[PDB]
Amino acid sequence: SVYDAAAQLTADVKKDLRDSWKVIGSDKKGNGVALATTLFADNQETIGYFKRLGDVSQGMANDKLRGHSITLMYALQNFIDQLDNPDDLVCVVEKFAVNHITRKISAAEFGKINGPIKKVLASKNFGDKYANAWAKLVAVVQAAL
Amino acid sequence: SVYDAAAQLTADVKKDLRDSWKVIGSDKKGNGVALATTLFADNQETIGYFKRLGDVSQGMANDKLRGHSITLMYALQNFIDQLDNPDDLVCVVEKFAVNHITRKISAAEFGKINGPIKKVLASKNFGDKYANAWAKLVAVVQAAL
Ligand code: HEM
Ligand code: HEM
Repeated sequence: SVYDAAAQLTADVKKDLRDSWKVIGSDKKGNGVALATTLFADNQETIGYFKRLGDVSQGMANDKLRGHSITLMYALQNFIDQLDNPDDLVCVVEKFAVNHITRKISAAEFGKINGPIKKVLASKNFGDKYANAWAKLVAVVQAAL
Repeated sequence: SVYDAAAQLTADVKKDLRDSWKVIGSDKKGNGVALATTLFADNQETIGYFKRLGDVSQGMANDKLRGHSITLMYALQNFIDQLDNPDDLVCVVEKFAVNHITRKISAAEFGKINGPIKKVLASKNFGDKYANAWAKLVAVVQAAL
């Protein structure tokens, strides 16, 4: 199933993911925080999962939130690095899903991250072409939830 | 405390961490698996915490072990990347400590990774000077457990 979702990651999709990540991943703290705060802004209900982070309205200045946002970017870094080897991509995605499954985060709930990603990409001038490529990567993760 | 331990990362310690990581981090899968397998071999008592991974002796052939090993290296990548900013290093270490605290991994238990790190470093011609620098970084995590 995850192997099948990974099949949608064509040469063109992997190329756009890599090119866009070259920029997005160059500032993990700034964009990581951008992603997290955008998620909470567009889907306030997702905040229910982050009680531990405390006052998320503080954004960047919130040490726990900042700590989570930076760390989040390294999971994406991991995924991008494994793109050329489906066997490694799959084992890394399934490993990643373990804790999110335990948190009872469904594929549908996880899919809510697509909006914030599209926005973060757009702030760096990466159009729909790139947003669609990223949604396909997220779909691989969704297949594991 | 974690804030006092982070202050122990002096100029040269950070430099040695970077120079050695430049090589060790070049092959996250190979070195990540070597690190994990060495831990289980030298400290079989720690295998109990990794029941979900299955037969850990299969090494590279064990998909779950390979997934965990690769992912492990990205946490180290994170720490190295935050060396410039103590505030970020700390929030990233505290974030990392959460799940390990939940598994009841004590500071003394975590410290068992020092052996495997020393050996992997040694396999790449990096001596005690470097093993000691890494022990200091590990001490930062131990302070948060
Ligand atoms: C592309 C999107 C995402 C990435 C790359 C990502 C990455 C991560 C990483 C690396 C961690 C730390 C390791 C762990 O505990 O699993 C984490 C923690 C967590 N994630 Fe995800 N995640 C994503 C989306 C989501 C979404 C959509 C939710 C829920 C609506 C979610 C909820 C959580 C929670 C609650 C934690 C624990 C936070 C804490 O207490 O520090 N994640 N995630
Ligand atoms: C250099 C040291 C280490 C690093 C960088 C590291 C890294 C990680 C990462 C990134 C994860 C995935 C996220 C999470 O679930 O928290 C993890 C999982 C885990 N770690 Fe650590 N860890 C280290 C040492 C240890 C040690 C020494 C133990 C215990 C003796 C330990 C026990 C665990 C366990 C049981 C898991 C879950 C494995 C699974 O079910 O997939 N870790 N660690």
